[PDB]
Amino acid sequence: DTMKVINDPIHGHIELHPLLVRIIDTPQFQRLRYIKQLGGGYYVFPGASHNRFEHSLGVGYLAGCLVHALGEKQPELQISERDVLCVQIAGLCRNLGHGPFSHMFDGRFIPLARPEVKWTHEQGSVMMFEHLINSNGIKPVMEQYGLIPEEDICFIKEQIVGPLLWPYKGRPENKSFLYEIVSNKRNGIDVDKWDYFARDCHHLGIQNNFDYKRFIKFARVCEVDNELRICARDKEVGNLYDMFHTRNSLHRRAYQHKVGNIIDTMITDAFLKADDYIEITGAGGKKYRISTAIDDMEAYTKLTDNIFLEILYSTDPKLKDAREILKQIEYRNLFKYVGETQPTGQIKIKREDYESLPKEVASAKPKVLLDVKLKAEDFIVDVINMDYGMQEKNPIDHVSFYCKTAPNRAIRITKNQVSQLLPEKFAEQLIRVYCKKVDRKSLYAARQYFVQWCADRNFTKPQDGDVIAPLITPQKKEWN
Amino acid sequence: TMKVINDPIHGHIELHPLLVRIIDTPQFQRLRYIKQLGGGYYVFPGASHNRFEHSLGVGYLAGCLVHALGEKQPELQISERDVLCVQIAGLCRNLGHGPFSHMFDGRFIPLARPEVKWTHEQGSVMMFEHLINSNGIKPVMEQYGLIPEEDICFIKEQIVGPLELWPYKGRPENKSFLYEIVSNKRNGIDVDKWDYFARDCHHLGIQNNFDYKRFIKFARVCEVDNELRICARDKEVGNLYDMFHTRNSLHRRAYQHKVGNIIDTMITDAFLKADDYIEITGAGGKKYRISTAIDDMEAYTKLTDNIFLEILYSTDPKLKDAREILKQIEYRNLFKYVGETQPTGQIKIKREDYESLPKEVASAKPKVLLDVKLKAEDFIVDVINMDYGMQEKNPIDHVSFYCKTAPNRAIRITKNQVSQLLPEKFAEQLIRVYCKKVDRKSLYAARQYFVQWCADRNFTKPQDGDVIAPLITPQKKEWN
Amino acid sequence: TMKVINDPIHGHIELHPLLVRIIDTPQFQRLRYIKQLGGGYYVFPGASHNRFEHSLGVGYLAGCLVHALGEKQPELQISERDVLCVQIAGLCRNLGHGPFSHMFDGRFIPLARPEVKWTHEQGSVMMFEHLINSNGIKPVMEQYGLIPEEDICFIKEQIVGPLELWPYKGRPENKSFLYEIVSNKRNGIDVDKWDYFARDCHHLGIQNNFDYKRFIKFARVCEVDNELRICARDKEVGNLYDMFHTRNSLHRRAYQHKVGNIIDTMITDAFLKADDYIEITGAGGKKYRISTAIDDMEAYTKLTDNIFLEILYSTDPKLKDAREILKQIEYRNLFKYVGETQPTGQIKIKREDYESLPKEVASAKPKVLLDVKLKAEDFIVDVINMDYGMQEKNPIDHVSFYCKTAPNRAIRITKNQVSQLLPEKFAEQLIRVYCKKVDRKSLYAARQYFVQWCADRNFTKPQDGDVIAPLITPQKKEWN
Amino acid sequence: TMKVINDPIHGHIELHPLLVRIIDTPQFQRLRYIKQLGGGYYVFPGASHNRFEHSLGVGYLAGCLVHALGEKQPELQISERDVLCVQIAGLCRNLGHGPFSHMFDGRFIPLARPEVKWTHEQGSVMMFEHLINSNGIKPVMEQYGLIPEEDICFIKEQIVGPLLWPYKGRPENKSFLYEIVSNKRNGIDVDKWDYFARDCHHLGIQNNFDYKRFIKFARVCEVDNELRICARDKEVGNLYDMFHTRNSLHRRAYQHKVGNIIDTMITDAFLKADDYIEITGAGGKKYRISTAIDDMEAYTKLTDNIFLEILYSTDPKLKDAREILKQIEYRNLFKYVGETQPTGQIKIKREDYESLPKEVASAKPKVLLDVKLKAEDFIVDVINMDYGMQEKNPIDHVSFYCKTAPNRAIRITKNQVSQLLPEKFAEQLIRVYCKKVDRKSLYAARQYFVQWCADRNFTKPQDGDVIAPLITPQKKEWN
Ligand SMILES: Nc1ncnc2c1ncn2[C@H]1C[C@H](O)[C@@H](COP(=O)(O)OP(=O)(O)OP(=O)(O)O)O1
Ligand SMILES: Nc1ncnc2c1ncn2[C@H]1C[C@H](O)[C@@H](COP(=O)(O)OP(=O)(O)OP(=O)(O)O)O1
Ligand SMILES: Nc1ncnc2c1ncn2[C@H]1C[C@H](O)[C@@H](COP(=O)(O)OP(=O)(O)OP(=O)(O)O)O1
Ligand SMILES: Nc1ncnc2c1ncn2[C@H]1C[C@H](O)[C@@H](COP(=O)(O)OP(=O)(O)OP(=O)(O)O)O1
Ligand SMILES: [Mg+2]
Ligand SMILES: [Mg+2]
Ligand SMILES: [Mg+2]
Ligand SMILES: [Mg+2]
Ligand SMILES: [Mg+2]
Ligand SMILES: [Mg+2]
Ligand SMILES: [Mg+2]
Ligand SMILES: [Mg+2]
Repeated sequence: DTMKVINDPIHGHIELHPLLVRIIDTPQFQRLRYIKQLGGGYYVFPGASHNRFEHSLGVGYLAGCLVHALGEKQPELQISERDVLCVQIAGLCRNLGHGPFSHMFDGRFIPLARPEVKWTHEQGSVMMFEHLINSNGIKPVMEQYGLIPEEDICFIKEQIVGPLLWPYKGRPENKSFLYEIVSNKRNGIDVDKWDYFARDCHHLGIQNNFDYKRFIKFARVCEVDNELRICARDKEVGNLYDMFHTRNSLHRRAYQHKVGNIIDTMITDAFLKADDYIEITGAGGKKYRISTAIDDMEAYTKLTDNIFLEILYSTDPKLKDAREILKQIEYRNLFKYVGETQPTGQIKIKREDYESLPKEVASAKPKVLLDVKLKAEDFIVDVINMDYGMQEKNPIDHVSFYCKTAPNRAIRITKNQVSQLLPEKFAEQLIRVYCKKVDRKSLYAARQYFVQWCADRNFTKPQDGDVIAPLITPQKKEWN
Repeated sequence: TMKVINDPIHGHIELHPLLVRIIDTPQFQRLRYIKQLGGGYYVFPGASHNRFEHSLGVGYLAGCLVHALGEKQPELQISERDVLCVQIAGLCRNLGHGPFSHMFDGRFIPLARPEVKWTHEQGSVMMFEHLINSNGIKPVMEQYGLIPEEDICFIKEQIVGPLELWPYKGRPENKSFLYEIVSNKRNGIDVDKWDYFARDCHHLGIQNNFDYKRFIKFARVCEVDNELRICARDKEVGNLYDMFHTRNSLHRRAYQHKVGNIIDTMITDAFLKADDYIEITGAGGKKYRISTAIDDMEAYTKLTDNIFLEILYSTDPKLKDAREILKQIEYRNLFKYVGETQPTGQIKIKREDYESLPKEVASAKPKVLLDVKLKAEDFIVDVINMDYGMQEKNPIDHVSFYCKTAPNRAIRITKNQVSQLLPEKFAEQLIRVYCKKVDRKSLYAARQYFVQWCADRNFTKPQDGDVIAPLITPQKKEWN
Repeated sequence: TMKVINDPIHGHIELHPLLVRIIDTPQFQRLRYIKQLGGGYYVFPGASHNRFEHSLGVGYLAGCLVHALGEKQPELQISERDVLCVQIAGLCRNLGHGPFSHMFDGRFIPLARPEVKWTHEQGSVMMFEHLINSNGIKPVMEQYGLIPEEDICFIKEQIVGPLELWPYKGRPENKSFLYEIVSNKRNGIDVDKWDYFARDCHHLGIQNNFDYKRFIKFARVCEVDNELRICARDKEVGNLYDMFHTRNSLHRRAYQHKVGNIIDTMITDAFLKADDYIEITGAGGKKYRISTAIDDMEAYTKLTDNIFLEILYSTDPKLKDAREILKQIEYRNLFKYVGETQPTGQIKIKREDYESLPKEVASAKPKVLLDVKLKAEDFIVDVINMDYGMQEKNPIDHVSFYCKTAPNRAIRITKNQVSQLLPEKFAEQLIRVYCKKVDRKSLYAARQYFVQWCADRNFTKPQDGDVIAPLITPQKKEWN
Repeated sequence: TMKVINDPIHGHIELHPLLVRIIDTPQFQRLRYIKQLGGGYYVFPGASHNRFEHSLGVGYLAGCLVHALGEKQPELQISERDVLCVQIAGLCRNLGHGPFSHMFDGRFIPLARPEVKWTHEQGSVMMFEHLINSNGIKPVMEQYGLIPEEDICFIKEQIVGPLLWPYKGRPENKSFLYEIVSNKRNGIDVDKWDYFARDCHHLGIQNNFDYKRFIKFARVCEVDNELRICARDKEVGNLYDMFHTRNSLHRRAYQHKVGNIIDTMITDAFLKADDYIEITGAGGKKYRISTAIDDMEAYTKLTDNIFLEILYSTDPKLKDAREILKQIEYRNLFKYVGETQPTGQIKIKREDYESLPKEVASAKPKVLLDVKLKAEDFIVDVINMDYGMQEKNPIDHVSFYCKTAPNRAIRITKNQVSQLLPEKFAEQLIRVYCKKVDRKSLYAARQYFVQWCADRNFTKPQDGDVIAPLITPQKKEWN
């Protein structure tokens, strides 16, 4: 019981308080070693071997950096050792709830497998955190270091999932600023983003444009509407627009890579086919399924990327169909990308419409001679919502700033006070279409249906529309 | 045969012996004493880099791209001759730069020689001709299979464009693509940008988002309007918008830094006050001034950053006024920043309005108690044009693309086929105002004149407007 | 045809379609599930990288070196065929690694199957043959002008050396230089090292000063003894001694980290306790154990790090003992490090005496009051051989060099032609001792036994000797 | 209060307003015009960096180390006052460097003013006193709680050493503070750490040494009744590695054969100019390049600018100096012949340097020579390579602690670490150059040189057998 040191390639030598080490050295936390950060992105970017474990250490470290820096600069905030430790634990623990292949699991699998339940990694982290604390005798160790478990566990959980009028019980409103560090529900400017920017870039072979250390140096707490909040320096506003630009760039190049996504979808399909057969032991020896392991934390503890290899290496003929899809991934016999488009005008596609979309593509009537005829089931249509983290809103409208001539006066800055070269909108949708039949003739046909469907619905012209469907794109005067 | 040089940006670069002969002349070696970023070194202490090393990198990258095109498409008939002419142009396109780079071609020469129409481009061509004739390079070109008459023309055209329908004499339309490498007048996507992105970032301590090696891998030559041009791969379009975003971002953080610009302005003032008295010896022992050194290339060869120190260290009382300004830079008693604004609507401020602007700030009538009155000589107004390299135009409208299914077929891609989160405009103006009088009470007045002038002219609200002038900002209804 | 891959170490790497076909097989894709550094990930959290991405890098760098030699020396007659077989050997020399890489050939197989001698080199050859036969690669080789019979032999010889005076049948002596690229049996200077230096360091958070791109630039083929060999430039000799210094440094800081090794040892113990019960299905349905999967390549294909989690997640009481050891790794209840020593003088410690060493440490008779007496099986004693890759020999004595005045003339350089600051010896042994009993009193005893044992055997004084055993170290005159 | 500066090596550094006042002076700003690596820029084009930014980094890292020690061990009672004095020493210990850094006090001043002993450290002290007196810094020091009598003394002692317990600035219970900026006990200081990282960044060679790890592990313990900085025991390998890397950087970059010859050519030009250039000092007096060190107002104006004052001049009195500088621009350099070392314990002394070109021209190689060379055509450069403490092992002068008892200092010896370490910590390199550059002269030069190595029992040059096949068979060891 003194400070352990860990060497991390992103942050250097990180110091961990022994309470943190006790939390880290549990089956619940160490599980994160076996969950890839970027899921199926490893199958496109071979550097992306990193797991949630190391990401969590970095978020914990950075949470500590920010809280320590605010305390040194402004002792009048009364930040205690207790606060520091509570913010670091929340930083460490806000990835506990991720499942096999990270966003594959909460984004694709659980929505199809358990459409009735409303599941997020955030709730999962909270439940997994409760399990971690109770199973490993952490409450007495918290007490030992001057934490008060009733108040402080509440504080930690609220930092992860939000409130369970001043809505929080873990801290009063004079400590309001502390809720902005780990998971910032006001504007999304938090230390979780900063670690993944730096870490994902290191591994992906794409370079990070955002300087989080500069941001920490310029950060200050100021009063805004009778709450103490974190404020940025006025002239740093362009770097914040840039922060969100970079997040969107990373989603475009890497996290929504067309093949990475289809790999995630194939794994999802294999897990759906395996769900009847794979049994995971939870508490009291109760058996759970890949889809039901989220209902018992002892079972969820054992639910990791290992599932993929259990399926791949099985010999049970009940798992043949799941196994074959995973085998298609090994041979690179993947579902084929047909193309990408977007909606035009006001037109937004609704979450209830998603399931009907493969039918709409197979129903198009392209005027081209076709060998094969494809049906609904041969098409995947993937609808991706790209934004600045606040649906249609500009997150910088929800940031408070200060000027050097009056460092304790909060101000607001509007988009027109910064630049005319910024985005005029902050959300859009991407529609990717894939074909499950992979031969040259199926692929040719799939492209004709696709381009015709874009034309019927007045979506944007695919970039290669004139090459893949030269017979189709001249019908459309809106495209020349 | 080949020399090897170690560059921290590019690694071990190979140089042909003809390039070595060009490099080892006084005309090229001059570039060692010209800082890339001028007054930026006085704000970013890592920015010690000079034009010399940037030039080596531009030459190297020019060679990389031309070699890559030839290896992949032998049918283009790219010869060793072509390769060497492209590298020579890349090496020598910075020969024309003057003391503190953009300070000289951007502030000093406009103010000292408004009647001449001078660019660093024209200077590079003149300095290249002088380099060749002064050092016996034509026989060395012949040695390695160049034809000086054709090839010198080709090199100059790559630097400055046509010297005068196919407008170029150095190479025919079937080598059109060679003119897009070093200095791309079609859309500004060239190897010169790529080197300064990477090099400036290494030195500034800001990180580069753009990957030029990826670009080179995906580049191809295709037919467009009876010309063989360089085409990018369709789905690389996003990286191209990102390239220009990064150029703009670097101008905002570093190259147009408010203090870096004012330091450039103070140095320009000192150079104007010294221009009568400093002598630079050129051809046949005739003497030139800082402002006339551009008329003789032997004199220009000796016109470097050293001028700054020749003035600072002088004891001549005729240079007292010039020397005092440089002394104020060393003590950091600089002209003081008042604020930044932008125009609204269709209003674009022209080059011939610039002189009248300090006049208009002085003539504002702010209704407050002012303990002083300042006049127009006390104000600097700096007008900065920020764009994507093509005035109001979208340079990606001037890029040709190819699709994977037909790599020989060129296509175009529109802004709406890419994303709705892109800029709606591609040009804007920033206005910065500084005060030459620095005392407590002058600055308070200066702020009031400024904010009132912004309100008078319907310019945007300064970001700190409400703090620097609490009494001036309610009188303007267009600000809420 | 040409596929592009983005690797954080090398950038954008181009793969020929034959290489893609080899890569897209279960035998190659298996390498995604084998950590490069094994248990080093449990100490250095950035070391999540797997053998797969290392393999791509070795293949890429093999191509770099063979291409650079062809461009510079056309007279060598290096064919497209040769380039491909060198790249293939580079890609496939990691196929034979097993779970946790060096844990498996270095600790597990020796203890489980002591009679047979197995290496990852032999494994790669066997797994490569299996890859080719299982996936129809011989016809695809013919398609791109390889001659399967000759070229498969060439590839295998590059990986394991001669198969059975010029000993190679895959290529004649006029192409001997091709055997020094992937796996250099003469001196160990090869591209495999170059990739792992750069890659391991990226992930570990330790920086390496070896420049392989410089080495490749200076490399030439010359005649030595009726054989064409690769020669280095004379003045690059210092960088080669530095290369081996860096390898030794990496073994000291990371690859032989005292805790990383003990975690490797605990995993080995868990695998031995599980070996009777875990079953892997091989050819025609025959069943193998972890220890015997090396006898059938269909079984070996499915032998990866996943074995760790099958054991950890099991509920069978037959696996209780194996599972409990892995559980102790999760809770960080590791066998505890006691200290490090080395032999004095001539004293080598033999392959046979390893088993006796735990017995010896429990036999020492420290004159100290001890609350407990430890037995032999409570001690682990680890002997590490640290060298420059050729046991007692100086590998630079086996490097050929060339000089600037006569680039065709190979020469030798001796240690005294370089520096007096170099190592006088090139091999040494480290001895680490660990205690399986971890409470305060057993540990305190373990330190007395160990320090007394070091004194007994005239080994070096542990660095902490005077602190951990103050009553013991005055009995030895030589320690002062 | 605090200014922020962005440095590509250390990131965003915070500077106290007293440090800003010291920085914003002609004496400090002068460092912008002095290249860190002098003539190394003429070989490594990324090495454009100046002494200015290095100084900022040293000041920053001095602050890092002193702060880390204060946080971890409050009982040491390190004050805001101490921190500020350590940072000032760090910022100011490069003030005394002259044009082209080590060219000036390593080659020019020894040849131009052999009668005197001048070091960069002495210059730093003098330039610091000048900076303080000329810019009203004493009242500003007092404003921030410093006491100039003690504190100016403390700062100077940190830079040059002391001017029984030999220091007046601070007592023995703050002994450890003298180990931060310029460590005279073993050379493990923050000045090294900044130049490792910064030089590597610019040179395009990668840094092997982790200073942040060292700082996290460092502790203050009692050693012989002083409180000293101690390293953690098992990090001793990283310390041997630190000095190995310093040696590596000297071999690849700082003693590069062409960089040194360019330094030597610039020195020759500065000698040929020394009678004719005026530098105006205090009172109006005129000083020379060689005498500017005697007046700090004059030295303030002595920078790399001198190189271009010479190159651009038209005075016929500067013709000889100017022509040498011109030959550097055209790359018509003195040419490298070869490298050798002494043997046994031949140790070549500074008193014998002048004799060496004469010895090479006197060698009588048994070979037919179309041309003959004499002393004036040869340059002989002798480089002392060591671990910073001539013959000694600096790690024998480092104190360590163990994890089991962190307050207990101990010693560690070379055999407690590794058998693979250097078994000698100093050596000499001898490089020979020829001033005449045509094909026949170079052929001659190589015969003289190889014969000279043979005559003196120096090591066989690496290329000996190619450049001189007729000379190497005579010698008995070399075959
Ligand atoms: N020489 C080194 N350079 C860089 N990182 C290192 C080095 N040695 C170890 N590390 C890494 C591995 C870990 O992530 C981290 C801490 O390791 P280390 O100090 O070896 O701790 P430890 O817990 O094994 O030792 P102890 O408990 O004896 O202090 O630093
Ligand atoms: N060991 C090294 N590692 C990295 N860079 C180096 C090293 N040695 C020198 N350099 C740099 C300095 C130059 O930019 C470039 C060429 O240096 P070098 O190869 O020493 O050429 P040189 O011209 O002095 O030798 P020569 O003419 O004998 O071939 O590499
Ligand atoms: N914008 C980008 N910047 C950097 N790396 C990228 C980017 N996009 C993709 N990558 C990486 C992922 C892969 O490892 C490699 C090749 O990806 P990419 O060009 O997307 O191939 P792809 O196979 O999906 O396209 P296609 O088959 O359509 O040519 O580059
Ligand atoms: N956006 C940025 N990213 C990285 N570095 C920056 C950026 N902007 C400025 N820098 C550099 C330049 C300087 O080294 C340092 C401080 O610059 P900056 O904060 O602009 O200071 P300033 O002194 O001009 O502002 P002020 O006095 O208004 O606080 O950071
Ligand atoms: Mg430990
Ligand atoms: Mg978030
Ligand atoms: Mg050379
Ligand atoms: Mg341009
Ligand atoms: Mg593809
Ligand atoms: Mg090997
Ligand atoms: Mg400022
Ligand atoms: Mg020193």
